Amino acid sequence: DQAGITGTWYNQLGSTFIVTAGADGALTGTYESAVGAAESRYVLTGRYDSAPATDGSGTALGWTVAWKNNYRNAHSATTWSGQYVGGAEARINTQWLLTAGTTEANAWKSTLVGHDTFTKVK
Amino acid sequence: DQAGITGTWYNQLGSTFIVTAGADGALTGTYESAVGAGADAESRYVLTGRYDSAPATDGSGTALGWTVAWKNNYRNAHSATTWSGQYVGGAEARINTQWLLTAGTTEANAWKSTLVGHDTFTKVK
Amino acid sequence: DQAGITGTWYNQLGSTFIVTAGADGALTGTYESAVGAGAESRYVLTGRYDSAPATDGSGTALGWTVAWKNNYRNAHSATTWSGQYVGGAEARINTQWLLTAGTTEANAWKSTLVGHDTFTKVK
Amino acid sequence: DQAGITGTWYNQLGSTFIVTAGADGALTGTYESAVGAAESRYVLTGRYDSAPATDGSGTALGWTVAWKNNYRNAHSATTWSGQYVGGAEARINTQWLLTAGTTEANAWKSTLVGHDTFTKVK
Repeated sequence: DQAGITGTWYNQLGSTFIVTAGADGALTGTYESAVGAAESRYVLTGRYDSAPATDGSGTALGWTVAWKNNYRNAHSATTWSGQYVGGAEARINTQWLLTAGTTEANAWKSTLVGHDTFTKVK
Repeated sequence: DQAGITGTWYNQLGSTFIVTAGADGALTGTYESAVGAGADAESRYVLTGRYDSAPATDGSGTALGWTVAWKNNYRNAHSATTWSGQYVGGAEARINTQWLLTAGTTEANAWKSTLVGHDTFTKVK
Repeated sequence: DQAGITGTWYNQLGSTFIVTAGADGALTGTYESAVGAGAESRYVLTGRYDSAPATDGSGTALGWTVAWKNNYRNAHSATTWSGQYVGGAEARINTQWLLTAGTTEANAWKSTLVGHDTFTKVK
Repeated sequence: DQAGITGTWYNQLGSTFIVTAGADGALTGTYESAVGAAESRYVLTGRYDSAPATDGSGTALGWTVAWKNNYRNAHSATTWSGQYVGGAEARINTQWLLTAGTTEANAWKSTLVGHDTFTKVK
């Protein structure tokens, strides 16, 4: 939910994700990757279920980073798709797709798939 | 490209994606799914995303992604899809994507939370 | 679906998949990729399929693996295709695939490509 | 490695994977899922890189389970794609695709994606 999601998250790679959850279901913030790629911060936008189920289910959400800022351009974008799980050890459990710009001939090897787990602690 | 991406796109399922590409790399718009929204404004959902606003010029595609949370003022599927892919320009422009759709689940069902697919968007139905 | 699956398939890249489906649910054969991986370009495949699918019009679930090592080449990687066989006049195998390359722990985050191949019985 | 892979492996769900790696790069064995499931055991076949890199890289591998045996049929197949990393705390790190049989109308929601981590310790 909104209060649970807003703030700073860290994944298993040491990347930092800072996000504000809007009451309208918006996600806005900045992503700092510990791997690949002000110089190493990138805009992110996304959406989340602002009215989740109240049976203990997680909160569905996703966001995108385009790996271009004012300094740098990796001609790629990542989307994270997952769910926020609240409680003392709150997590965002994600699967991600990273697509690099390619010619048609190389499109078959355009997309990386992975999983990040974000916690509020390092 | 910004000029190439802005507009109305249709996928192989018959879903409609309307997007504005900002000079800053923002994607904003609405998504109407032909499937899974109780139909086989009702079926319209906010989307937001990002794209490479300075793509390569060698005929490489333009990397982008966007998200839809499947909640509007009518319905809630307690789920979110993210599309990751590339825009390819030309007479027959395409956005080729792979998508992940995560449903809210208990920790028990988390292993079966996430669908994976692929959508191809064109400017004609 | 055993009769349907057994034979030679081609995907949108021009790759060739020859497979025998066993009555036990085994898939065995050889894969030739038109892309990457440089008989020099044939690789062993093994997999499984549902040998008693639903009769209700649903496809037949199946998957197979190729390790990209033969007697001539080694790309230090393996692809798995997960999908369903759809029968009839224009029979198809609709797949999604994961390709993992061997990596150091440092580079594991970029170890895995994901894609989709459609196989038809004609080029 | 052949000796490194061969044996019994356990994932974070508590599923059990027993596998023999052949000298020819073959993987053969049985899989028991703790979730969704002799009754609860299923044939698996796969391949692995039998001459991996000598640079500290993991060993690429994959395998399939069709969720039919003598007792049960979930009309689906899972493929695991990943790598074996040897040493004191040996792991098989995978991502997986589970396709269910569907009608053409429901093909869009045919395939689940996940990640399992296998260790030799229960």
